[PDB]
Amino acid sequence: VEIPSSFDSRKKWPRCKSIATIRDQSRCGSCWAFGAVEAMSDRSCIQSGGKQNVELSAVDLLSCCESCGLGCEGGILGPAWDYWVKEGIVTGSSKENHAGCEPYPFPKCEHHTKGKYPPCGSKIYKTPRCKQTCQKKYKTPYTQDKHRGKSSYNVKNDEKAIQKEIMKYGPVEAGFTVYEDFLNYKSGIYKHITGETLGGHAIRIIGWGVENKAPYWLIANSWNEDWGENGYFRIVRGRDECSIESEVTAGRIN
Ligand SMILES: *[C@H](CS(=O)(=O)c1ccccc1)[C@H](CCc1ccccc1)NC(=O)[C@H](Cc1ccccc1)NC(=O)N1CCN(C)CC1
Repeated sequence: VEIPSSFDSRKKWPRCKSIATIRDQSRCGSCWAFGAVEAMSDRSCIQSGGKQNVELSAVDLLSCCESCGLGCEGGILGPAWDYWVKEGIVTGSSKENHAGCEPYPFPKCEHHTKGKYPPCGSKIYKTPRCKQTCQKKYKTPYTQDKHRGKSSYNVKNDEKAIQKEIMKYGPVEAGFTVYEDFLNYKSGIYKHITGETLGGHAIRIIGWGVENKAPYWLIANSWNEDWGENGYFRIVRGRDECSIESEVTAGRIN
């Protein structure tokens, strides 16, 4: 009937391989776009009963959405999802996977931690141009590869509402405020104690649990599988921690 004390989208739809996928946005501020295309890829898979097994292109949205902000310099969550509805997004994997219509052009790197990939550093790339043509060897026309949703919406700033929204329809995108101490997160349930504000980050909430009495959101970051708890992090649920319950945005394919 109700909300379980714990839930994990990977556990309900494990056929949907995108749910368990951790991406890397590279030396680019495209978080806004990733949490969008990630939740959408999850939700297309979930909502069509499995028939929509696709990986949507972060670069299609990052570069072609004209009302979504500043590209590699930062974006708006609501319009991103609106772009998905009116205009749609083509397929595109990552750089080192080379798949789909418009795959990501930037290589994987380490975000505030030592790993396998070369360190990201602090340079930011210019927002790619809007292509409108697929990569040479993917033959489906750009305009035909567009996958659209039927609706976009903000979810209410409401713990229980966010929970039902995830369970019934899939992961949601959400923004939160980054304070300096987040850049030192390694594991555990994150809460802002110390540090100045640096900006906002958009991520994908996949579930929630409770670790000995302590409630949390399970969140997929997009700084590759090396950062945090194998890509994922956890943050205090229930108290609008860093406004994590304020900027929740999603939509549906039908
Ligand atoms: C992503 C956050 S990030 O992954 O932590 C990141 C990546 C790279 C560098 C720094 C941080 C982007 C970062 C934006 C940015 C780029 C370059 C220098 C500094 C910052 N953040 C966003 O895209 C956020 C998304 C967001 C919106 C609302 C609430 C919470 C998160 N949006 C954003 O920064 N802007 C500013 C530009 N604009 C027109 C509105 C959206």
